Formats: sequence, structure tokens, C-alpha cells
Amino acid sequence: LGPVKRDGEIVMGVAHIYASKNDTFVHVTDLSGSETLARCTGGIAVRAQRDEATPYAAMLAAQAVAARLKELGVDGVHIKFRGEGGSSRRLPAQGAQSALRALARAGVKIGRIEDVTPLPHDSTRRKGGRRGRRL
RNA sequence: AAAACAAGCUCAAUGAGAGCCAUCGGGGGUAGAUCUAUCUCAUGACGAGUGGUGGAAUACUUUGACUCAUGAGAGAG
Repeated sequence: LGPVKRDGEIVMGVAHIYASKNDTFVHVTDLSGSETLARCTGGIAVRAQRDEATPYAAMLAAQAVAARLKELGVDGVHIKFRGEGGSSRRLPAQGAQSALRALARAGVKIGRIEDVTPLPHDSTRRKGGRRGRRL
């Protein structure tokens, strides 16, 4: 129970797919900023830690949200892609594009996909150092 | 005082210096704005993990972190 729909109207929301190595987030919310059901690979998504970020486990979490959305029930959610933060400069993982596609074939209506990765303008030092990571 | 020596001190170097003219450039200094990013703090939303890895653990978490939204501050770039 929620929308109190007018009759022949469409209700829209947001996705916020934060895709980063080690985890995936499908934290859907209203445009204003009131959070609806979220979920993620780590929580209800799986187990292990091995397979948090892997694109099956993102695909499982993105059905678990869209179970609820029809129920709430929204309709379609705008998708914004967040990769990772500024110092690292990392763009979204593979687990994004499986999470998006599970919402489509759930199925939930969509539109306006954006990359909202916080990139810096120069700014700060990375981890590691001069030589950086060497493994 | 009045003479004479054509009295005399070369050239204007793809040597050099100085001058003048219209440009050019992340040359240097001082002062103030600007742009995202990161961190902190305050408020709201949610409700079990988040992090991190070849794989894990130490670590922070319902005295509500992690993500999402607004607002203020800081120092560096």
C-alpha cells in the first residue's frame, strides 16, 4: 500500500546501482530522497564474500527488489550508475549491467540511465604509494 | 691674443650592448574568488551487514553504521 494512484497514471522512482568490486547496491528511492526497499549482494544477496560482487548475485538482489516494487507498487525506476569514489577514479563493475537487466525482465519499466560516478578534479592521493600495489 | 696641420677620433662584422615597434609564453611573485572530490559534524529516510582479498581475518556495525538526500565547516589539489 502506498501510491493512491489517480486512475490511469504512472509512478516513477530511482535505482542508485552502486557497483563496486566486492559488492552491489540496488538502493531504490524517491526522487526527493525518501528511501524505499534497497537490498544488496552482501545482505540478502548471498553468503561467502567470494561471490558478493558476482553478476548472478547482483541479478538475484535485483529480482528481490522488483518483487517488492510491483507490490508497493511503483512502476518504473530511473537508473543512475555509481561506480566508486574520487581518489580511485573507478567506474562501475560488471555486476551493474546484470542488475539493470534483471529489473528489465522482472519486469519493471525504466528510462533515463545515467553515470553519476563522483570523479574529482585532480584532488587527493590514492592508496599504496609511489610503487602502489604489487601482488 | 692671432695663426697652421684637408688638424684628427676608420668600418657598422650572419661580434656585442642599448633603444624603439607589434606580437608571444603553464618565466617568477602577491591577493582574492572558482570548481568538483575526500573527510568530519548536524538533521531526515531505511533496517543487517559494510569493508577488504588469490582466499580470509583484524576492523566499523541495530547506543543504527553502509548506501540515499539536503545543509554547514575544514585543509589539500
